[PDB]
Amino acid sequence: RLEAQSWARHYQQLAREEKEAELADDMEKGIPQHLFESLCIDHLQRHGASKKSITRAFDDDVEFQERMAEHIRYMVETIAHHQVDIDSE
Amino acid sequence: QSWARHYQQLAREEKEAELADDMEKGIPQHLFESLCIDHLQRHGASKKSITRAFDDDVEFQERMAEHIRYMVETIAHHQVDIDSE
Repeated sequence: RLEAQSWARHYQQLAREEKEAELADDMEKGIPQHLFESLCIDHLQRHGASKKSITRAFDDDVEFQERMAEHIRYMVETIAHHQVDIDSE
Repeated sequence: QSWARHYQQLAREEKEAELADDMEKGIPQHLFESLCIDHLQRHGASKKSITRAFDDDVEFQERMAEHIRYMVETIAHHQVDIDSE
């Protein structure tokens, strides 16, 4: 019994993650980087950032674009997590 | 190394850091939430899931603040360069 339940708990845990990972793949397409570039265009200029500085980071700087894509993923995986919890409630 | 160049370097670093500080206030988290609300409801993200993440998830908020900081420091870094023009 205690081995049959650890198994059931495992299965449910794994199905939850799959649901989440798949949910996170859908949402990720909802927030492409250009939205973040626009955000910076709309808000950082009045603070001293030229359009060029923003353009350099978003269109030219390679790491920035990667650390940016990486945070988007984290954001969507996280919101996916809470979306699942919500379904489970 | 000359004193002129040493200070120039030093000053540039402070300017860059004060620029980044100014930019951080130009991008509060609620702007990122709105963004999520305007583009994720269509991909399966409910208003409640976004809210939970932005208001109730401590780590989420902190990593959000971390990335935002990195964003402005990097953009500030490139702006100072451009100031060399």
